[PDB]
Amino acid sequence: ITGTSTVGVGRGVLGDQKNINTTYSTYYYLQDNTRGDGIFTYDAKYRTTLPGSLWADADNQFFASYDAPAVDAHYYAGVTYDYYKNVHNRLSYDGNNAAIRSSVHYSQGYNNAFWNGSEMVYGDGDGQTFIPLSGGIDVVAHELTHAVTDYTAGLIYQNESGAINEAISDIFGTLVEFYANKNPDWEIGEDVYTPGISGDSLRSMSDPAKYGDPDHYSKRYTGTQDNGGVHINSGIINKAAYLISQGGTHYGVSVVGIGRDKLGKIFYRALTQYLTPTSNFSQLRAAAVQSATDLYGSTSQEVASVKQAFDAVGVK
Amino acid sequence: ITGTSTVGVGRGVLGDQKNINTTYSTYYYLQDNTRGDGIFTYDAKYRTTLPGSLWADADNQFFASYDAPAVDAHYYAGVTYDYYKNVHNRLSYDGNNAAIRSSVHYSQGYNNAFWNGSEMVYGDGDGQTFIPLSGGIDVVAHELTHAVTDYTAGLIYQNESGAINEAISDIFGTLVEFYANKNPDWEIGEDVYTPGISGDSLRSMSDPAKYGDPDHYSKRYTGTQDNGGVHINSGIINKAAYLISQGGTHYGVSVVGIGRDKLGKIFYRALTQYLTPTSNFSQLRAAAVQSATDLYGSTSQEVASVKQAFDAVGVK
Ligand SMILES: [Ca+2]
Ligand SMILES: [Ca+2]
Ligand SMILES: [Ca+2]
Ligand SMILES: [Ca+2]
Ligand SMILES: [Ca+2]
Ligand SMILES: [Ca+2]
Ligand SMILES: [Ca+2]
Ligand SMILES: [Ca+2]
Ligand SMILES: [Zn+2]
Ligand SMILES: [Zn+2]
Repeated sequence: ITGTSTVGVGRGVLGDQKNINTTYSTYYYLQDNTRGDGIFTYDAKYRTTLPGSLWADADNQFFASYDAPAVDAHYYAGVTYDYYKNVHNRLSYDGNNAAIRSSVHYSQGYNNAFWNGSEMVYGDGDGQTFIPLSGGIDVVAHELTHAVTDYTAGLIYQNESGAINEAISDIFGTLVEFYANKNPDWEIGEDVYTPGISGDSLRSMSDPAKYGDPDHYSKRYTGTQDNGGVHINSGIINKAAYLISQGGTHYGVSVVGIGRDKLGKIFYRALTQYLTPTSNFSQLRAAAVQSATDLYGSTSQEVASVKQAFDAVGVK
Repeated sequence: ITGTSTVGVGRGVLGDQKNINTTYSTYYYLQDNTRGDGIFTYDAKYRTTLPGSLWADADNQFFASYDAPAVDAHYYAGVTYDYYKNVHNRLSYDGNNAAIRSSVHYSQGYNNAFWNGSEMVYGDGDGQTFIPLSGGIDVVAHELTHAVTDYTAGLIYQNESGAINEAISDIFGTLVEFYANKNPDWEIGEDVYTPGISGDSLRSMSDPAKYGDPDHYSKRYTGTQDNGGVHINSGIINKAAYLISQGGTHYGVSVVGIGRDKLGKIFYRALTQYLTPTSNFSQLRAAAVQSATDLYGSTSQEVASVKQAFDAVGVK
């Protein structure tokens, strides 16, 4: 819409109050004109037709419980855009300030959220397994990172390349959660998963086996479910990335951590310069080593820690 | 695009030559201005970003092997629009002549095709399990019927309502295949599935158990895979619809067939007037009986055959 840029206030899914960028033109819309070509949030009104209607509000205050998922989708797309711009100098997901669109209230009792190739879609959850999925900043950033991957490496969504695609989304989702300093951790989806159980999450990067996912290449899933294990086999790369960052000893192999910032620079470089649509785990290892070499020198500690981490999860 | 409407010629996936509606404006585009607000076909160029580029061609002749999937997506969306308009008086999927958009060459070796809530997406297959999926008119019509369902009943995509949603798509996909008189049958996907094996298909409506899907409510799948069995449990409704149309005796129960035309009028009415997002199989049976009653009278043979068919598959 064409209108005047302004700032409204609301409450997110977890009850926290935040300011959000809106646009006024008769109604106040969730349209943020301060980032790129804009961030737009739509109401899918419990249907599956997309994108739905651009979210319109009469008084620029979003404290209704129906508003909550929209406030967080809109705000956490802004935080994720800021992370990529400020940290990696990337303007939106295509590198050219493409508009970011999200729809909330998709379907009824839908326990998922996804990037569909053109926009973000968030279910409200069934209220038992999940609450509205845009309340999790790592979920929002995980999904928006699939848009980045689609425009750069183009990793296909199955077998080892799909597992890399999922891991890259977990890694950057977690780095955005640390960037916003929102009670950060190495788990995925813990703010919106099972409201009735404390302490769990959908997946763990620090210990993937907690939830039964593999933490070593010898335990990888080889069947056909889950598009050849894209959500399952991503545990192997998540654990490598946690070790590169944090260090540790894993199956016998000791890794010195180099921190989150360098982890993010190495993987971002590997993703935008060396990975291709059919890259497998062994070519991820080569790409990460080459990236760390480009950035820090072939005899750095950074290169040595990337090698040790992939050796620790059995990826040669 | 704005340009002059014209007609081009090409070859589809199976090698058949057909005329297609195009638009000229420097290049010839796959843009059909003769149906509703238009039918538009895009090239996703082996990526997953959608919709891709509107398909442009220099000389209005589409005989290259890269063109084939586009010719058939474009042409078979036109046939499906014509079926719904001519048979059911429905203008496009929203009933208001919404533009129909499709992208072909999505990803690499992708063995599927789907309606994503805003447009059709077709993989090229891996060449072993499938060939480009827009070569199957029942696949194209199956997916475009999810758009109709989304705008009318709004059946959620899981458990029994998702199974109904899938069956409704198989039924109408099959009726469009009979309307175009394209070697018609009651199987789904046989023109594009496994190029190396003759005679098989993805699913069968006349005998779902051929491929292991249930043909009776007592054999339904009750686990969590496939969103609670939406592609598996649709066999129960597919068999009922085949019996209503064709007649037969099934587990003890005899059904007099009333034909395809009445099958289509009954289910179309049930879908647009009585089903809701959470309808289950028993409420489908009530909706189909009420529809047949509205159309033919409570003491017709048509009402009696709908009851016998649902009784034959164990749905009360
Ligand atoms: Ca308000
Ligand atoms: Ca956290
Ligand atoms: Ca987290
Ligand atoms: Ca929990
Ligand atoms: Ca040509
Ligand atoms: Ca056929
Ligand atoms: Ca068929
Ligand atoms: Ca075959
Ligand atoms: Zn993902
Ligand atoms: Zn379907």
